[PDB]
Order: sequence, then structure tokens, then C-alpha cells
Amino acid sequence: QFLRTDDEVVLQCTATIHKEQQKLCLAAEGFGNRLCFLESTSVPPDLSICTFVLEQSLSVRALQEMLANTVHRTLLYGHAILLRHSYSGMYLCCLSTSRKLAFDVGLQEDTTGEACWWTIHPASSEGEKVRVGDDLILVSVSSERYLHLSYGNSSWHVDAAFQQTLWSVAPI
Repeated sequence: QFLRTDDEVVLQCTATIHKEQQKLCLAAEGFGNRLCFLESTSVPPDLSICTFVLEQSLSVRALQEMLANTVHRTLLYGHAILLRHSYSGMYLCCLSTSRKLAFDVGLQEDTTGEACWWTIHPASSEGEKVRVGDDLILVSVSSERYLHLSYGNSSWHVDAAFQQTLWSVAPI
């Protein structure tokens, strides 16, 4: 099975500290605060806020074409993608707010611009079809930062950083 577009997926990652390993899912809520967060699993507690739709999928050339002009397809490594949040209808984006050399990651409704675009990359070839069960690296088209699993005081967080994180994107 290979990942396609217009799908409903869950972005998961593996967090290990003090030898305790767990699966975390990316999530958010439309109300008030905009930032995303992570839920522990085992299936996460809340799954409605945990689902994303692969609305679009373009080449970087194509994406930049449309932008410059204004001045169920499959996914391929290197392509930029757009992830809408089922609940809020807003879009997974990379913000310009920090937390300190890392940006915040949240929802926003404005789908124009590069901030809401994430290029997908392989764990270890560009142009190849993305197979379900593959691990993905996501890079922000706007900032060129990575969707990153971060650790704070007591909790795990997500941000756009200079270091990478592997994401188990899968449907359900």
C-alpha cells in the first residue's frame, strides 16, 4: 500500500527518554490557542483532533509557479504537501514564533503562502512513491526547518527545528 492524497492520516513519532519509549500523535484544537501538541497512545485518548487530511500534493516547482504567478493522487518523495486539520479546517503550518532557535507549529486558515507547505523526505530516493509503513521527514517550505519532536520540562512538544524527526504517518 502506498500513501495517496485526499486521505485521513495520523502523524505519529517515537519518543524515548529514560529508556521509556512511547508513540505520540500530532494534534491540535481550533479554539483559542493555535499551537499543536502531542498525545500519548494506547490509540490516543482523543482521536478527532488527531486527524489530518492530505488536501494537496505538488512539486516544489509547481508550488512556486502558482505563488509567483499571483505576485486521490499519490505522494512522491520531494513533493510538498498540505495538511488540513479535520476538526478546525485550518492548516498545519510553520509559525514565526519561537520555542528558542526553533519555530512553533500550529494551525492557520490562510492556505496561501509557503508556511503551510511541507516537503516530504525519505528516512534514507526522491521521486519514488511513498509506501505506507515508511518513515517520513517533513521540511517546512517557508522556514526550511524540520517538523521536530522536542522535549521540555515535563513534556514532549513539536516544533520546527534544525534537527529532524521521523514520522509514522498512517491512515485511520
